[PDB]
Amino acid sequence: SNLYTERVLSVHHWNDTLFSFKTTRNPGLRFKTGQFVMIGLEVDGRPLMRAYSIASPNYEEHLEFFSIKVPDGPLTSRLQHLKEGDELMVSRKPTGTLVHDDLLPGKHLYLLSTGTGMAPFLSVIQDPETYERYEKVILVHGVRWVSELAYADFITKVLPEHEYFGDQVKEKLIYYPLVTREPFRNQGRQTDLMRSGKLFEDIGLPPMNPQDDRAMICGSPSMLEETSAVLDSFGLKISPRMGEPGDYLIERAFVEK
Ligand SMILES: Cc1cc2nc3c(=O)[nH]c(=O)nc-3n(C[C@H](O)[C@H](O)[C@H](O)COP(=O)(O)OP(=O)(O)OC[C@H]3O[C@@H](n4cnc5c(N)ncnc54)[C@H](O)[C@@H]3O)c2cc1C
Repeated sequence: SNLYTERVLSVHHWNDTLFSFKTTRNPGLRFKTGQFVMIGLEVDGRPLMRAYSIASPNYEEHLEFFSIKVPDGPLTSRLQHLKEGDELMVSRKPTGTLVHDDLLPGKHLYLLSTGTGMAPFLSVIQDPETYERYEKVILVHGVRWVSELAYADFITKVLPEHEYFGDQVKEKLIYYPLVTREPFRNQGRQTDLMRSGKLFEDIGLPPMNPQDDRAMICGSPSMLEETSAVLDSFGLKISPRMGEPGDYLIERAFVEK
């Protein structure tokens, strides 16, 4: 059918509610950094499909997904059991609002995420175009528990040594993990820390302004609303719709069903 059937190459569990996996990628699946695609499994005679951000670089011939594990979630109660060699259905045309083209030129790119909302941003931080367009890239990953800080080693130790753009990562990428419920070097919610100015002080950058700062926001619908309001308070204006460049972009990491 119009769905690709890919094969699982590797799986890694981060904790009780998070895991990632890599699959083969059909050469016909083209995507812009930041986009999502429908993926799923055949259940009771029908594909059980859900939107997933593509977490792998768009120039590499494989796909990677960073996923939640919902106890009785229709798709993830099954997806959590993926093993090497298993089949995964993937749709043909990715889409989404978190693309480079919809941000006006600027100096800093803030990637504001909570939970699995960091997924599209994993693609962004591995995209040479990101470093071509910005002086600084700030990946904020807000979670509740330290164990939810998936990809910590990749972001802080592996990516900076990248053979082709590791030096750009060292010079430009700032990683600001945040944890609310356990002791952690950076405590709190990113929205609160931005409103007080503490987030910027911690990372060594000036407060945001509409001329220099751009952002992509990915988290729960409530998180998007609250974070959008914070950026609006600094004078930034959201892209009004896909295709119309603005100061920041937003996309729901999931929906409360
Ligand atoms: C544009 C878009 C991109 C998405 N990208 C991803 C992604 O990269 N990774 C991913 O894991 N999910 C992502 N999601 C959510 C995903 O589509 C499914 O909701 C997820 O795979 C759970 O399916 P389910 O069938 O198990 O549970 P569902 O019935 O879908 O959802 C059950 C409940 O789980 C919670 N839930 C679902 N997904 C999440 C989540 N990711 N984090 C926290 N709580 C959640 C909610 O309380 C929800 O009501 C995305 C959603 C959208 C709209």
